[PDB]
Amino acid sequence: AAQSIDQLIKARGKVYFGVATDQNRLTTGKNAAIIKADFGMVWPENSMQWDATEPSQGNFNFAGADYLVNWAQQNGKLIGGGCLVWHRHLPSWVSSITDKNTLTNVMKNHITTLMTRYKGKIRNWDVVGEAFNEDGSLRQTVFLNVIGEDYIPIAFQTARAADPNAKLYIMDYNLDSASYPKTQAIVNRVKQWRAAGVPIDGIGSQTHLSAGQGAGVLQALPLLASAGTPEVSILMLDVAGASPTDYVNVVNACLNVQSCVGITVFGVADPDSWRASTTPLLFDGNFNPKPAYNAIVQDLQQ
Ligand SMILES: O=[N+]([O-])c1ccc2nn[nH]c2c1
Repeated sequence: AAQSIDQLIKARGKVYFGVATDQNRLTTGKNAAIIKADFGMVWPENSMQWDATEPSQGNFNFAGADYLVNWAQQNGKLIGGGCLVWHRHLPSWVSSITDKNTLTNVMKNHITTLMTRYKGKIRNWDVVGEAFNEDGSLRQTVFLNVIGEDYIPIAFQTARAADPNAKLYIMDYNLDSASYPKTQAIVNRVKQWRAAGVPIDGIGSQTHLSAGQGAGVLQALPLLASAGTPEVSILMLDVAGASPTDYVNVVNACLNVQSCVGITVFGVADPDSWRASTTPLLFDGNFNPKPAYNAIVQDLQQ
């Protein structure tokens, strides 16, 4: 039987090798079996996003998120949650809010309700996602436009109050190159926020790579770590082509960075990827471990 990359990465001092999933993955294919055997943390693919959890103001949908949380607890898995404040999965009703006080309270209520429901059960909460433009300026989302840049500090202070046990993360993508301005920009702003006591515990890099981009993460992840958060993480990892070299490079970036607590892949098997044509995950369409998985196993040998 294949070795567990979660157990192997733990044996090297890390916290987890995780995977995104949800109810209908756990009831189909071989996902439940693979997650039970080989992964140590689960994230909700969709079921904790805003459009899934608060489809109208103050009215929440927790059946799907509850299923995942329960399954994780039944199978001794750590749980990540998110994203609490993210423009991409925002219902239209949030986008129409124009009053600063209203959106602030709406955003706080969304954060507090989700985090309170799972209080003490969630290791990591991704509180703010994709807040940056590619040039490193702040993305002009409804939260920035209506609340202003204080929405990020407010989001994290609210999260800390709701569940002090959780590690609070900001996440973004295209943080994979140390020379890309987005990567330095998130570092700059997180240093500034943490100097102001904002409880940003982690930076999570949503790592969607093209073939050959794994090597650059060996420099970009330490740069993210230079922001001084207690933790950084690789999130939503997938790699077009799934070359062993790309994946092992990302893993060794994690191993190289003392503050990097672990890695989360963006699904179990290729056909369930949002870019399945690029066969970018660690298991194929027959749920067989791919060369990249075996290479991670060998790279993590002690
Ligand atoms: O690391 N992930 O795969 C993952 C999936 C969904 C999320 N929502 N917020 N953060 C997330 C991370």
